[PDB]
Amino acid sequence: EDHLAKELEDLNKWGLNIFNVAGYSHNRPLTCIMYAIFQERDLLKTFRISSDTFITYMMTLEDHYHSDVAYHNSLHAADVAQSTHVLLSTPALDAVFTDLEILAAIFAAAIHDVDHPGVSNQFLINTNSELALMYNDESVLENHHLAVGFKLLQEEHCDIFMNLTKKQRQTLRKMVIDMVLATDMSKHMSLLADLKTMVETKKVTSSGVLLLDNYTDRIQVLRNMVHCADLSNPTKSLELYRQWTDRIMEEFFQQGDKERERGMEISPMCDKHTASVEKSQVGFIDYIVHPLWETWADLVQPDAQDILDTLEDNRNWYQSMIP
Ligand SMILES: CCCc1nc(C)c2c(=O)nc(-c3cc(S(=O)(=O)N4CCN(CC)CC4)ccc3OCC)[nH]n12
Ligand SMILES: [Mg+2]
Ligand SMILES: [Zn+2]
Repeated sequence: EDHLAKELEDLNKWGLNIFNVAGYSHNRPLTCIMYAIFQERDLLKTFRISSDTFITYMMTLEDHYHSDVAYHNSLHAADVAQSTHVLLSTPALDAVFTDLEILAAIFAAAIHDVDHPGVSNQFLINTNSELALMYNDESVLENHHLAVGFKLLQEEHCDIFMNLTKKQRQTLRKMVIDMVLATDMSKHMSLLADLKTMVETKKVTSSGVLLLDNYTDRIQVLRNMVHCADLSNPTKSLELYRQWTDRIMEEFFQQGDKERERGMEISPMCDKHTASVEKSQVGFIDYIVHPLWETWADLVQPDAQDILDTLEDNRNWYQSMIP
């Protein structure tokens, strides 16, 4: 409708309000936003992806995100997808990626939490759940999001990559597995370290653009691009960030309550009777989100400064909410 088109004017912008597109699209923010991104970037025409097939697939994907999970639902997938879309347009990475690398990064963004049960890897491992027995305790959820994501391409009327060559499906697949497995938080300190090495030897050509020799370097930036996108919540406007914070904290406290009914040890932050939301956001930003984004800002100097300033204002806001 009208309100939806006005809200979509900010598609290429960090300030887009995905909460508002969710309301104007009959709660189909992922289908909605992915259709917009794919059209704007001409991915449908480029890869001969039928509009019909694409909607069918995105709708089914969207239905695999549980709407009863407070944070990890299709709204979150849509926010990560749209943030990734904005990140691929950083001036510093202009014309560096192939359309296939762009296709892969946004496709990964969309599936990266599909069928999330609302609990963490450590909870699934500690409760001997079926998926942890299946995946041998390694990146249990991430491996599953990928399995579910790719399993839905196995029906002609849903195969969005049908018209790619065999070579492009093989490459796109490698890239997506690699990007989604990189959203596993237990790999954060390893990724951030390799990204700080990427920055130290970073090269920028005469045109103000980064030089990525070959595939190893390009996929490194892409793994990090989607990792930051997945942790982009405290870098948005204080109004969006407070809503995201209330969601994630609802999920975490829900997990602590499950942990409590079983007699398991409750992690100091999922413990609703004690945990200070405010203090845990400030520790989240200081020890994890700011180091990641400060490093991303260095790689893309100066395109991510506005994002760093917002981060430091949101942290400062949250810090002022504790006596
Ligand atoms: C206090 C909530 C902090 C918070 N706010 C936001 C917006 C987010 C967010 O997007 N993602 C993360 C987030 C943070 C961690 S963690 O490293 O901080 N950590 C969680 C707590 N446990 C058990 C005690 C140890 C590991 C793990 C997973 C997370 O979700 C990302 C998929 N946390 N987060
Ligand atoms: Mg995840
Ligand atoms: Zn996520």
